[PDB]
Amino acid sequence: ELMTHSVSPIGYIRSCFMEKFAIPRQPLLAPAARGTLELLPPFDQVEALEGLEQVSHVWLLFLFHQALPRSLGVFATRATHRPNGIGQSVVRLEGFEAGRLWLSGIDLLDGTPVLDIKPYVPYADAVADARNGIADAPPPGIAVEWSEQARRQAHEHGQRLRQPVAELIEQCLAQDPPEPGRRYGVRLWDLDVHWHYPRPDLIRVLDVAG
Amino acid sequence: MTHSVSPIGYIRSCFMEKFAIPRQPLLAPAARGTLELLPPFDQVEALEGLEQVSHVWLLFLFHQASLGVFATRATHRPNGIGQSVVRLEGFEAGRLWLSGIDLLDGTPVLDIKPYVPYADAVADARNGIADPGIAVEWSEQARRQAHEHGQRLRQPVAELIEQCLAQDPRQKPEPGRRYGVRLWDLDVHWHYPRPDLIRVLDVAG
Ligand SMILES: C[S@@+](CC[C@H](N)C(=O)[O-])C[C@H]1O[C@@H](n2cnc3c(N)ncnc32)[C@H](O)[C@@H]1O
Ligand SMILES: C[S@@+](CC[C@H](N)C(=O)[O-])C[C@H]1O[C@@H](n2cnc3c(N)ncnc32)[C@H](O)[C@@H]1O
Repeated sequence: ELMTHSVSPIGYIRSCFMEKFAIPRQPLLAPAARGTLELLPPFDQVEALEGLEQVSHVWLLFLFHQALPRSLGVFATRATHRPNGIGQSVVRLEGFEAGRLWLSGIDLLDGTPVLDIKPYVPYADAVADARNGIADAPPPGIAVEWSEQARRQAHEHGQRLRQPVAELIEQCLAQDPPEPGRRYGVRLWDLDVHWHYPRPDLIRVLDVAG
Repeated sequence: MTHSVSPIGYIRSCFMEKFAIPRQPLLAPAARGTLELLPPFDQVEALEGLEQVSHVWLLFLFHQASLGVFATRATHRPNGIGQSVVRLEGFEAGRLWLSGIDLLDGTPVLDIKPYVPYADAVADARNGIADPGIAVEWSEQARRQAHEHGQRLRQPVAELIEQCLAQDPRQKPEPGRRYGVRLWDLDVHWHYPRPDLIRVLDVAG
């Protein structure tokens, strides 16, 4: 209470993800998860980005605006409910324009306000001797197969959106999560994707529709 | 759109000034400090599970602050937020013991995040825009002074001095000029008897 500091977004995320549900736990292994960072008036000049052409990945500090709280403690986790509500993700930088970044392998909701962009520095950010017992390894993963209709539908909508719809669906579903006959759904881009569990360890994509 | 943040705690650090803070802090394990957490984050329940994590991220405020700013880790940046990974040596109720830090004394900490190797260590990452080592020798007096102040402070003064100097705290150093840095309540003095050798002259405080 004896110190308050005010932050304002430098830009907003426009993302493939419209819901928190099927957003990957290992985002950088979902490289088809694409999105853009639309930068705000004073940070939209190309000069604020000069040099990023030689950096592959960037950190984004952002606000968990849809995370609406100290058995693990909050500071031992990467949970979205935190005392100052700030997130941090490293995403691949595919390219950039004047007031726009093209991002890949994101774990960010659509409409995420971004407070900062930091270049990933391997000698400082990749700690080889780091060990995390609660982490250890990315999530296990599930096999994904396609109905013939869904494969064709993902291809059509992929050509329409100019997005790798099929790969994103496959990469998101290999995580996910129950019932064997139930079809589940997620909104990706402007699409509704439906799937089910023909076997406890196999997901089958049913249909992709706008 | 405005959002307000307040510190969860403040850093108590060995570094009182920006100069000679190592450019690779995690290779300076004697760069020690603590994070004193304020209430309601003083309760140990907020830290349960940290016993199995080696390193931690600290989001903090740069309270004492032709590449683009977003292409750098500069301390003068929009919203003024820093991000550092430090080794976690231990934790008690409202205190974290940190090692290999690059943070000024009195820095407000906004968040604590566990370092997750599979998510934070990008093996195929590449950074061209980002930016060696020098030999260090000691005068007998400075060796004795660093040890005495280390026992008084209960801090590894001699190791921190050597670890900071070994990264060449530096555009060219003059041969007759004395250079120095404040560490804790000490003023450490050295010079360059040769362009590839640092000699520690004195430790005072
Ligand atoms: C456990 S978090 C880790 C996020 C980030 N890598 C970090 O460590 O700060 C992963 C969840 O972030 C959530 N998320 C992403 N953007 C969000 C937002 N804008 N508001 C609330 N939650 C969000 C998604 O649901 C995603 O599954
Ligand atoms: C180039 S910065 C990077 C800091 C952080 N690892 C990051 O990437 O955001 C490292 C420098 O920050 C400065 N520094 C540390 N604490 C500071 C503070 N509290 N306010 C302003 N500068 C600080 C010192 O010059 C330190 O060597």
